[PDB]
Amino acid sequence: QIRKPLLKSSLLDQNLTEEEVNMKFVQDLLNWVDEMQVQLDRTEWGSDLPSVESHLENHKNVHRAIEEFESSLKEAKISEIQMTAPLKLSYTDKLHRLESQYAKLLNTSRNQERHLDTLHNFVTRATNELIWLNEKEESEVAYHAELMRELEQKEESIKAVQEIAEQLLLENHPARLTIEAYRAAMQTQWSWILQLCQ
Repeated sequence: QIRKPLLKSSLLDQNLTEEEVNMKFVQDLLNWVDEMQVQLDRTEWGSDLPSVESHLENHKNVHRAIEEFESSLKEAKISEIQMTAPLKLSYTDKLHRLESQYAKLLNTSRNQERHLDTLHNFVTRATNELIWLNEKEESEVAYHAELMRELEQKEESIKAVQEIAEQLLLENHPARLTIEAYRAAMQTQWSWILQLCQ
């Protein structure tokens, strides 16, 4: 799902001058950063646990690639020294644009990484609660006493997932939709389970 930035070496048996390759190089790098920013803008969060895992993992690899991309940024940086008039002015320009563009993703990649993270935690947690709740349908429904005691404990722990969602929403999580979805589903089922025992 992602390409390696091109290796200077790959341009040898092409004949052009040291500087001439530097120019292609910095350009391919610029291109890399562009196409990586689109993919990223395009990013999806997922609306259930499996899909969240999936986007999360997918994004692991995207982020990793963005981080290793630094070696090539450094090569571009140090290449300016090899540059000369006439091509130098053009090169510095591209390098500086690259430096800046690259900073933007990788600042974007990081946010997206932390967002996927919090999302994954939250969805795990609401899922598990919802599982508990759903199988308590059984169970209750099919003591006394120790039951209404159990419910009192789950509240603390439910009451808690709720405070997470509240928080993540207040923070305006990009996956605000799916978070609210889990939050309300959980609170709905809880509310009903309670209403069974009364």
